[PDB]
Amino acid sequence: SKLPLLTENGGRVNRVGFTRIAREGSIHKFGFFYEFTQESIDFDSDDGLM
Amino acid sequence: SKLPLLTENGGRVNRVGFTRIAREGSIHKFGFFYEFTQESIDFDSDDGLM
Repeated sequence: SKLPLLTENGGRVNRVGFTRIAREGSIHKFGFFYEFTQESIDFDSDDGLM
Repeated sequence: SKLPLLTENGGRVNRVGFTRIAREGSIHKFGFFYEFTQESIDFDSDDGLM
């Protein structure tokens, strides 16, 4: 039913159009830490704990 | 739920810790013996019993 058919003498019969689509992404930040005291590393039995 | 996330100013946000474990083992002592006489060696049928 929807085939583009052209007459012997044709003008302005079939037109087409186009579109475009956009996509996106984002960024985030993470982190964590830990704490200690000098006495802990100084009096500990195991050297090289850090 | 428990992911570490950061804002621009991150103060005292995520903290962690650590642990260690110890193992052990010991030793023991075993032994047994036997005894004989001189006649049992001198008068026996075959030499090389020892």
